[PDB]
Amino acid sequence: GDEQLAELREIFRSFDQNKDGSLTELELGSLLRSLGLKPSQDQLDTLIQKADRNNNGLVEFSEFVALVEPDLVKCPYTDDQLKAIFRMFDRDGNGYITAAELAHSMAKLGHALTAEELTGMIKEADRDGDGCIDFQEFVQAITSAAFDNAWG
Ligand SMILES: [Ca+2]
Ligand SMILES: [Ca+2]
Ligand SMILES: [Ca+2]
Ligand SMILES: [Ca+2]
Repeated sequence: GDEQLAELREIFRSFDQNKDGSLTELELGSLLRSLGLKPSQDQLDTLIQKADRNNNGLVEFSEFVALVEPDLVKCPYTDDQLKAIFRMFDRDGNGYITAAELAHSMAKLGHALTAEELTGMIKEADRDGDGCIDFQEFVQAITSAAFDNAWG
């Protein structure tokens, strides 16, 4: 049921004093205390480490629902469509999106990124740490971000 999703995002925005869309250490601990859970800085942190998939440092609604109900955060597209888009991005078609390909693509997209913005897009979407982005990390990234724009 998506009404469950709705109530969860409402609780989120309530405990998100900053309304930036991401929960911090203090807000996560305060929510968990609101539900009557004594969180140790250790628990609070292990939790953050279990959810922060983009390594941002803050827990976003997608990460929250991913720690809680893994398959509730569901992809809005299909693997064939996302494969077409990943082909659009990986121009050399080697199966990996380099920072060069990502920058050239975002340039075609009129998004004049900076070295720091591209580093963040890689540091956020790259999981296996090779510096590029394969199709699995690509789908992870777009599904985590699409789910955020749907419920934020
Ligand atoms: Ca926050
Ligand atoms: Ca995060
Ligand atoms: Ca490439
Ligand atoms: Ca990678």
